[PDB]
Amino acid sequence: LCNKQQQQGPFTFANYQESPLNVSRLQIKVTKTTVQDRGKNFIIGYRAYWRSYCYNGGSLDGNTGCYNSLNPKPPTKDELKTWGQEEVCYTGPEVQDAWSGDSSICFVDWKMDNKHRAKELEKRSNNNHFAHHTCNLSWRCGVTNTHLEVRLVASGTQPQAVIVMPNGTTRAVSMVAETFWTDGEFSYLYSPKVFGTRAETKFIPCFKEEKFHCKDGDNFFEFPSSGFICLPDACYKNEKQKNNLLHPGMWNISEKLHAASVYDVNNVIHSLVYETESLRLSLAQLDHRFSVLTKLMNKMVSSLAKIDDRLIGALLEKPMASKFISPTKFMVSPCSQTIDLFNFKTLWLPQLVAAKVEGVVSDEDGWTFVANSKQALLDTMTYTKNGG
Amino acid sequence: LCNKQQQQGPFTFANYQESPLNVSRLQIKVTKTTVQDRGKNFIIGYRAYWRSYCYNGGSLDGNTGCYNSLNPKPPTKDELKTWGQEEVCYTGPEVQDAWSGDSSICFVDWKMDNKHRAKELEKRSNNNHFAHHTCNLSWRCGVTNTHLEVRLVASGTQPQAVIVMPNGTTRAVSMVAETFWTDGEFSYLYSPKVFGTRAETKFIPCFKEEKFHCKDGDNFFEFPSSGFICLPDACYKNEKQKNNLLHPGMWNISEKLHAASVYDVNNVIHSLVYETESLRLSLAQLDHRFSVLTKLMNKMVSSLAKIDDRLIGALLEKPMASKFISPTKFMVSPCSQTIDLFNFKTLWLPQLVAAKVEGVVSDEDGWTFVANSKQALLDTMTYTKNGG
Amino acid sequence: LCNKQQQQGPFTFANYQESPLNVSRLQIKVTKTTVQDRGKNFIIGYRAYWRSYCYNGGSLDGNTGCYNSLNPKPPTKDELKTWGQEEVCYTGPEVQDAWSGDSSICFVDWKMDNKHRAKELEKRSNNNHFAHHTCNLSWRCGVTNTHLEVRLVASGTQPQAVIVMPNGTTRAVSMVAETFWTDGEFSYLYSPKVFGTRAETKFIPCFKEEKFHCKDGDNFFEFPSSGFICLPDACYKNEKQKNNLLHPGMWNISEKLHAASVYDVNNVIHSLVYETESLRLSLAQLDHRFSVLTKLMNKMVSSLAKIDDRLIGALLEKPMASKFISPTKFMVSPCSQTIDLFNFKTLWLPQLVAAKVEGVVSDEDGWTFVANSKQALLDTMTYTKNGG
Repeated sequence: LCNKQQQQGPFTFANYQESPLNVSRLQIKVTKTTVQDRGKNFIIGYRAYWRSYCYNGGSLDGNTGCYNSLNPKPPTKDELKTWGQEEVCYTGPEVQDAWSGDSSICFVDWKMDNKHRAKELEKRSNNNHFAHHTCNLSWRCGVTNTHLEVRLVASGTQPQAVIVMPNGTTRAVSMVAETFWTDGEFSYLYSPKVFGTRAETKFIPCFKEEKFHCKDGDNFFEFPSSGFICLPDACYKNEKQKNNLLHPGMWNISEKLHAASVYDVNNVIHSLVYETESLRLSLAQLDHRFSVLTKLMNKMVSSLAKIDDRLIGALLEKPMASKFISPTKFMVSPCSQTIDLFNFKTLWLPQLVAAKVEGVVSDEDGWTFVANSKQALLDTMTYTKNGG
Repeated sequence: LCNKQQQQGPFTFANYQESPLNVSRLQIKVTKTTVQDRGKNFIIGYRAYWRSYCYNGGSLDGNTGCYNSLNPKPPTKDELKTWGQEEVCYTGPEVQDAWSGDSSICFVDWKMDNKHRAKELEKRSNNNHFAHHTCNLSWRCGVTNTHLEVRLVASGTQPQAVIVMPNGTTRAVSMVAETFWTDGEFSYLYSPKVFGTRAETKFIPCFKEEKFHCKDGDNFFEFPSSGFICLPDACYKNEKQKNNLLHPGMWNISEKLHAASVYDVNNVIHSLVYETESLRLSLAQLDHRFSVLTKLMNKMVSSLAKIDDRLIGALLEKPMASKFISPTKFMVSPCSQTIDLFNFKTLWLPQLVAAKVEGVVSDEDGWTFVANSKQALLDTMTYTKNGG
Repeated sequence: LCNKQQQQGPFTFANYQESPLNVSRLQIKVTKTTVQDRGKNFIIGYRAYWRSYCYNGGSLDGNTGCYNSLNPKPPTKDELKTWGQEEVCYTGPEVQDAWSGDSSICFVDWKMDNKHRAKELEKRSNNNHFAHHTCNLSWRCGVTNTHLEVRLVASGTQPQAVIVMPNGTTRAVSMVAETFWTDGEFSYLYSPKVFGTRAETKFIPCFKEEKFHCKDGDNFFEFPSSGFICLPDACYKNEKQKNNLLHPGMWNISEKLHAASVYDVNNVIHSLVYETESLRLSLAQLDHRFSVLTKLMNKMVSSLAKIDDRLIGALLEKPMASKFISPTKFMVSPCSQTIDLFNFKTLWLPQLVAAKVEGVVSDEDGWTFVANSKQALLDTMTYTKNGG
């Protein structure tokens, strides 16, 4: 029994209100500029020669001694083309202990006609012919055919195609015909199928937070304030500021030259562990909420089924009628348009995601080849051999 | 009052249906092959000598000059074993300005008996003894005892234990006795406790998406079509295709030689930010759903408690009876088997995860030692000293 | 009709119970020690000279030959300060083919007065003056002003400010005045605004799992057992063990020198894919649960609205009364304190997170400068030029 006489309140039911949230999903319409060229479009070829022109006219003669020089002769454009096309380089003659008669061959304009797939020079000298000159001439050459990845910069507006050097220096790509240049021993030639830039109109997904966090394939980036940003491989310019001349957001060039430490990655692992625990808390709070609902719903059905003996059977989708022997225990015996009370929609699910990992510029085959060639030169110029 | 006369419909309640999803959890039974050898099992030892055999018989004599050579003498297997066991290397004699009488010591078969922990040669030459020979002989040697990590390849079926060189070249491990080899100045000896391969039968967890995304400890990988894949440290072969001879999925060798750029990692950070916002949306949609349910349940209880004054007391687990002074306000006064209406099961929770980070091959101590030794040689062969 | 006669049970409703979970959120009060110094506070400057003192007194004279040496003369503290302040280095004289009269200039105590922004030496020698000495003297020098990042170690208790060398060697920072040192050609001077260490009292968030997974800004780390750990940039010491002298948790020094491979990063990608699928399962299980609730609630309302024709109108917040023409179809006609049945609280949401990525020590500008300077020396000492 209870005490209907006197009451307390009046009361109301407290509703639960979700916390507002400013993250949305956007399909941002951008112009995405690309400089993609696939295949082997880059040819690097070096060639130099060691010269040792000596004269032995006795210790009294002021001209007694050697004249040595590492002279670089990088191949011409046409030379580099046929080199790569044949994957062999052409050089002059290997001269060893050519004295007075044959000593003049140190200066001939040799008209390179000696073919090699790979050829490393030898640092040999000789001055053991009295009152006579002695000439030694060693040659080095190599060629490679690789795939060069061209990046994008701004220097203002209107992004520009650019080759990045391992040291950080940029070399703009010729947009007319076959950018070719020369540096010391080496000559570089780049020849893509089509010149200039390419761009498409496309919608990239984003999460609006003031802050835009976007993805485009394997590229993941923060979209800036004024809707214009350049990544290494691509530039994204949001129309609505299509007709506006803006300096885009610029990626850092050191981010592609300088590698990441193991600690930096472990730092990313610990940040992921933190968000994985974070999410486990939220999932636990939601699982507790379902527990509370299941307990409230068991109590509620236990009350309504007392009036509607056809209820529990409907909840179990079995024909049966309910008979309570206790306020908590019961017994079971045998037997157009719609209305949406919930307005629930398909649950958004985080889609799978895998970032792009391309490495550092120095590890590229083209720059690897140059670095090894220069390392081979340092290895062979360690000491002089006697061409006697 | 209302207008019972005329109606509209008939209506039905719209149920909410979850979107079907093809991700499941699998416990895939695989044969996992391992080549793990723990401890210091690798010994690298270099030894070479600088020789400068000169003769000064005046500028008229054709034999006047030096004969110099950097000759490599890598230690034998037994030499390398005792070197590492004592962490000291043995070399020949340090010869300085030994002329005509003692000049013959440039060729003796020195029978290395000079012990050093570390010894770097000196590039000294001398030809200032007339009508006489002069001999200079400098020696270099070093030894290291490290732990070598052996990887796995295919070359077909039946994965094979392999040592990877920094340049990308593979050297198969001898599965009989103590793989040993020699390259220039250096000799390498590897000696594990047990030979061949090891494998166990074990169940790796996976998420079936056509696509299998699996984890095995700190290893995380995509399981291929035909259930056979080789990682650097291990190979996983699914039985059911245990008795089938297949080429496994092969990891790329450049992925372990070439480091990742800082940009690649920031790219991973932005991809994680995207999925973190993604998940925050889904969590927000679920929190809104609970709000809707709490509002629908407050309305429902407000209706049932009008009939069952014992309800609200049961929902609050307090003995009390309800008395409504308004369709929304009320007053409160004092006072075997089971049936599962929900069929809810324990909520799956994403378990913690931390990837393995091992670094690049060049950073290994063994290859670091070789690289520094070769760098020390380039530093000392810069110019000649006068052993006068 | 049904069969009230005989029953079965008695039954009870099965409640759903959440699985207990030991993850919590902690606001751990720590003392965080910092050594942060912003701006250009580091000056590296090298200087050496090539000397070639030769005498040509004929092949009979025992003194005939050259005396060559690469001698390092690193600048003093005051020299380095004015060098960096002017970004130019001072050296001695460039001497070329100075013979007997002027040959004595190879030893003068030159009192460096030749200014250069950048100056690389030349390896030229000459011995073609009979009965006379010949002197050649080439100079090299460079200076840089960079920002040095100082790390933290333990060596026991009481963390210490430390500069890390690319080879792994540590150099403690002088906490009195302007740590300066010298190594071969190079001299290093570091001059921060304030000396010693800095620390603040602050609360870092953590997830308690035995295991503590914490975050502090862009730093993410596992908090150890005894509440004391040192990262490269900072040390965190939990009070409650403020007055206790403990060895902190020490980061590995190789983690900041050795880069991460592309494979290590792809491994992190696959681990993220695994947890992204993992979370998609849990989100799917929760979405199925809401489906079940929506079906149970549609059945329940369909039963209660039979008694309370004002219910469905309240659930739709529209004034209307319900009239059922079928146990599933109906027709619609026109028309202080609170009580919390749920005790639901604001849903915790995983906040955004971006790790810090700083790179490797070798890629620092200061050590990059030293490495390039030493590489330039190896490039110019390749062969001798004739200063005739």
